[PDB]
Amino acid sequence: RSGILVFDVNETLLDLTSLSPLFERVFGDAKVLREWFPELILYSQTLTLTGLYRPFGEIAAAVFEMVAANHQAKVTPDDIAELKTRLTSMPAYPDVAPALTRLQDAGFRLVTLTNSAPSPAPSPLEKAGIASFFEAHLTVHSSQRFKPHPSVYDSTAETLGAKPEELCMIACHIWDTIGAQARGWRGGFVARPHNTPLTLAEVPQPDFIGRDMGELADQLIASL
Amino acid sequence: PSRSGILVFDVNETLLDLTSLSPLFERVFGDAKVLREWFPELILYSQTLTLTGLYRPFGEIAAAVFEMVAANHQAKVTPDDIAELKTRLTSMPAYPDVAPALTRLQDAGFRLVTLTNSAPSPAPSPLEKAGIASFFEAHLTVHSSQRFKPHPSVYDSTAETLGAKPEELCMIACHIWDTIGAQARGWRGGFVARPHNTPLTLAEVPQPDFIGRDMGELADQLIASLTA
Repeated sequence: RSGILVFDVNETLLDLTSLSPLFERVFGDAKVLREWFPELILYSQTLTLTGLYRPFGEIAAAVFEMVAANHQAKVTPDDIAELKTRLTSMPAYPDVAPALTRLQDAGFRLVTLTNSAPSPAPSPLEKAGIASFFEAHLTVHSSQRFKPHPSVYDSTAETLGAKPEELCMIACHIWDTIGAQARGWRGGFVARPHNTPLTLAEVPQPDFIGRDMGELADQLIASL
Repeated sequence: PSRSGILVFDVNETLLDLTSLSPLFERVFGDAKVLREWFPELILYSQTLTLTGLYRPFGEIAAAVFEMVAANHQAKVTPDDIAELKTRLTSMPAYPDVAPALTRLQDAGFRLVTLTNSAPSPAPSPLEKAGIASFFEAHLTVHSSQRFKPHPSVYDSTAETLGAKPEELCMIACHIWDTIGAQARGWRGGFVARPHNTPLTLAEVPQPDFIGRDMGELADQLIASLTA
């Protein structure tokens, strides 16, 4: 191939529903995961737009505390440490290693790009035992701005020496595929639970959609 | 004191009651609490469009995000549900604490204006329907700029339009992202703690200058402090 596939990590490759027990316990309702996560992405974009930056994991903790205060749910230091443990150790979906193997076989290069900032080894993908598929692990940290800011995609292309037509952003987050496609990359959307494309005039739809990573990999392979 | 302060108010949720949408969520999702998942999804995507150079009117995003959240919950949505969303979003009633607080603020010498993500519509506006538009000297929106809060241009263009300096301006909202947006521009931020909104405590992030649990308590604080 000449294609480069750029993957989001948490939720896209690693199972975000592994956080459900923390929400079930603190909130009495595991479904609060789906209010906390968009609040987190909301505030990461607020900092970006307003010219502020803190590491993504810090924002995740601060937003967990805020969502807890909104529900009048008590939160301890142990809960926050458990949040950190879980957020940084999500297990790989079982469809991932099979799909990545097949993409590697078909000649695609594989890299990661995350809102999470670099941290000491082992990384989430190393803990999940799938870091080895990837040639490089990139983050937003050098941009000091979060997705979908254009600089995060542009600097990633620059870093890799790749043209937009050669890059595909793979994510279960429609905000991430919109961000990459606005810069001329392709977007490949994996429909992990609780993610659906936004059907809105003038909003680009993903170039490729799969219900799981194997089905997405199918489509990327067929596209040549 | 001869005040010169200009109080710029967010409209929906801040002045007008967002929980008037609860029956629509109760019906579509079987759970009114899904209001609190859809609303941050809506704000998230408005900021995404802004960051990527895209724009559609806020109410259109609001509808498309309602469809999206419904699909995520595997809940059927009909055209009647979408029409109800549009009607509800443009007809939220004023909280009882609003008119007395605005009366006190006006009588204390503050200038009052609104600034909203929502696009202009033919008259009457939501504030007009609710009967509180007359407190305000101007009603501004992001639509002509095609960029949503908290993009810095929203606040800078508002200051320019009003011929005001950041030191004279205070953004009033129950949305912490909006007070962060204004305070990043050198304005002050007045937070009203409407249900389900709490300051984000995070280093190097602006905390509101004034916090009240309702508009009366916030007005107590503005009158006491903003005397210049």
